[PDB]
Amino acid sequence: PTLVSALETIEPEVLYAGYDSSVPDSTWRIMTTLNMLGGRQVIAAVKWAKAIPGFRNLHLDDQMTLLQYSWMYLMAFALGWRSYRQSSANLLCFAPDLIINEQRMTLPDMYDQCKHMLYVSSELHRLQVSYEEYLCMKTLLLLSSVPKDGLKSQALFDAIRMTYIKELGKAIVKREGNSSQNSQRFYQLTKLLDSMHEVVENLLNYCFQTFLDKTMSIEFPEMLAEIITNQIPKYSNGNIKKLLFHQ
Amino acid sequence: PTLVSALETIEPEVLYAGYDSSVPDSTWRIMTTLNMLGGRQVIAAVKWAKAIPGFRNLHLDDQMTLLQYSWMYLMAFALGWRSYRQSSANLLCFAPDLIINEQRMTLPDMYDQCKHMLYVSSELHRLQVSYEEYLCMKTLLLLSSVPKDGLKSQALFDAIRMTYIKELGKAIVKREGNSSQNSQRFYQLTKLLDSMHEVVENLLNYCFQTFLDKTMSIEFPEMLAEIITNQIPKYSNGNIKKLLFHQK
Ligand SMILES: CN(C)c1ccc([C@H]2C[C@@]3(C)[C@@H](CC[C@@]3(O)C#CC(C)(C)C)[C@@H]3CCC4=CC(=O)CCC4=C32)cc1
Ligand SMILES: CN(C)c1ccc([C@H]2C[C@@]3(C)[C@@H](CC[C@@]3(O)C#CC(C)(C)C)[C@@H]3CCC4=CC(=O)CCC4=C32)cc1
Repeated sequence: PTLVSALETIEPEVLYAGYDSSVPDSTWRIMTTLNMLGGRQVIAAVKWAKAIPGFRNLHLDDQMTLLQYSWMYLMAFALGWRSYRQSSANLLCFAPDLIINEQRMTLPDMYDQCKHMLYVSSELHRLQVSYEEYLCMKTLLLLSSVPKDGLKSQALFDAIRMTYIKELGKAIVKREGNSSQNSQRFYQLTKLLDSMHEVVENLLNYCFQTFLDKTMSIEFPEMLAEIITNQIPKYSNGNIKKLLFHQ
Repeated sequence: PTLVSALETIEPEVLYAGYDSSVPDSTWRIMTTLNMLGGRQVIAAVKWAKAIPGFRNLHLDDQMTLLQYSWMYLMAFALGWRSYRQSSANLLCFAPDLIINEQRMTLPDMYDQCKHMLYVSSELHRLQVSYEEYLCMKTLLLLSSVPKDGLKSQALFDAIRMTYIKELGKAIVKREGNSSQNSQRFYQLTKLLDSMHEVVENLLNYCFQTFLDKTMSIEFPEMLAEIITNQIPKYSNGNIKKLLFHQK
């Protein structure tokens, strides 16, 4: 079987919010439900990441580092895709029973962040992104940030990253053809992945409740998910090589 | 020692939010902090209620019922007092490091509820409520709702309620004097306690995530705080005698 179809099978079922819409709107209840959903999304993200080809073959300290940097990248990109595939970048589709209109979030500080999240769906809409392109792109967001000093299994990471870069290229070829059109498209899609660093920096700034200097050296996925969930870690930019396709 | 000074000693130390105000405002972070604070306030409310004279002498099924009805009454009244004593009913003073301005909560659904909470502080400000009056009044809010069929230790409850009514009367006398002025004041303070039923009905409607018909008969009473916190229970009005000093 193809590497895209392996990424397609491991992609989880959509989570439902468990939210009553027939009752009158309570912003307290929405935010409570979002927090419960976000915790469940981190369980699903870690489970997904461990099923990615190549990821298991890395060192466990490398595996737990990548997920610590990349959890918000994955959730916010997937949010972009769902919002794109449902409403066409008008509504924030957190779950099928928890769709938030932008005009509902009237507060400037909340509105500002909804724009950052809607930017991802807008660009997915603008570039008319394929489901196979999304799958490769999402895998590259797991592999988008590295420690400054470096990983333990650094040479294997590079080879894992470059094969998923090639797999994005393969997903571009299936659209139509022409070397000019493909190169330009590969530019556009990598420019979006680059811009996710600036998107996530805002979203993390908004919600983080613990600042750490370096990554925590965790071994086990049951521990990891609880560490991310309870304290919502922001790791300092000085010790992260944020990988970019373009300067 | 006097019954007011017993209520004064058992009154807990003010909880701090653990919130950084020097950073720019995130409404996500405020609401996260409020949820953590609200859980801690329920631990304190149950601990307080068990230390009230008379309350321990009731049946455990009566004790667990009163706290199930009255938890939001206690927290929202205390919120009113802190907001009164700190900002003079302009700001919602959830904790000393988590003071929320009404103009900050621009959303209509959030604004509407902030007005309900600010009403309590406004009335405490208007009536110039003493700290001893607040303490008796807050004790009566624990004893403000009863099941329709009734409590097990119902005659003892009535005597516990009526002594705390008399203790409010004693706290009124310490202000100045005159039988006319006291009676009128006792009217005004009981009218506030009556209006807390309508306040709490709104606040519960806004935040409840489990609707139950009757009160839960809990088996390990220490579990109560966790039951209130995790599910945020609203109990149906049909099976509650909401006690009022004056009917409507
Ligand atoms: C337990 N943890 C750790 C957690 C808690 C909650 C979440 C939210 C709320 C976040 C953090 C938001 C980013 C800024 C935020 O604070 C917000 C918000 C508004 C809407 C403006 C209220 C984020 C976007 C990605 C996402 C996708 C989704 O499918 C559902 C959740 C989700 C969120 C994420 C993680
Ligand atoms: C899970 N638990 C056990 C819990 C969680 C959180 C709380 C809040 C938030 C509530 C429910 C609010 C009433 C409507 C609400 O949802 C709100 C709100 C706005 C500000 C509009 C965002 C309530 C008022 C009393 C109170 C006093 C206080 O010292 C601190 C908290 C507090 C609250 C109460 C209980």
